[PDB]
Amino acid sequence: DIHSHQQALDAYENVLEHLREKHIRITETRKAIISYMIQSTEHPSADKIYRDLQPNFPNMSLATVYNNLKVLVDEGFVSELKISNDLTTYYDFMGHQHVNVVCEICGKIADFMDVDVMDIAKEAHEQTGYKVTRIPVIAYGICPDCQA
Amino acid sequence: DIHSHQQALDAYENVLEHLREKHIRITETRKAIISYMIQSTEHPSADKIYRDLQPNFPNMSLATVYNNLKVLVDEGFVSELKISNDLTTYYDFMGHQHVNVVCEICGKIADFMDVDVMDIAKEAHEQTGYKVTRIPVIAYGICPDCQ
Ligand code: NI
Ligand code: NI
Ligand SMILES: [Zn+2]
Ligand SMILES: [Zn+2]
Repeated sequence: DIHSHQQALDAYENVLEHLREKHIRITETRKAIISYMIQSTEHPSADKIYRDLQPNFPNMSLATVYNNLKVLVDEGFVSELKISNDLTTYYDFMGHQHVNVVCEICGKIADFMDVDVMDIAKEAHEQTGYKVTRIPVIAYGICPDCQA
Repeated sequence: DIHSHQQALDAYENVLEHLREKHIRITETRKAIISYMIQSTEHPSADKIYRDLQPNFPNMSLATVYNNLKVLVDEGFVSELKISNDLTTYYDFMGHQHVNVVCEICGKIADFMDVDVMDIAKEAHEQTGYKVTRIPVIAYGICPDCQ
């Protein structure tokens, strides 16, 4: 659903804002899972997430990973999927972000909600083998007032 | 479909590269039509393109617009569409582009084929009303050799 935070926000800061708005608890474990999911090449299984994060989180169980994933799914920031003939569920961080457009004439700035930059990081990794670290984006255009 | 021209190219630059590789002529009018199609915010008819471009092209007829659109359709950069209760053809630009990824450690550059930046432009227009002119995109990451 289309909305604004009156500023650009990356996927990570976006989720945290949305959760705070909904008065949802945000632990360090939850932040770590969110950050891992965002930065992830693949669509990791819960076990993958767990195995990669456990060493830095002593009180973490697999149950903790699944429980957090359920909340992120229910709040619409990750999606669950299965592939054919495979019993494991795979998780995909698909949370949106907010990016700026600048008027090339009057320099006025507006923001918009984006879900496509994620698919670019994936297309890049698939074709090139790079582990994608960041894809910083800003759009340029002509604001409605300058179109008139 | 996935391929490289060994350089980043935007949607416009990409179409010209593709046409060149097939030794297809590229006139000023063909360039103007490619650009128009890329920057259109609604699916234009041939007459819309014609009426908008003709003042800069005394050479141009409606035929020239249709002929150029046909070439662009045949080369995979535009598609035709029909709507209910209208006999007129409308056109959609569907060409991809090529963007770089830069390795943060060693600086090696590779490129990949992209179709999503155009969707970003569309979302920006729909939500904000701005006419999008450009979205410079460069990806950064860790190249296979460095990892
Ligand atoms: Ni948001
Ligand atoms: Ni190409
Ligand atoms: Zn302006
Ligand atoms: Zn490298």
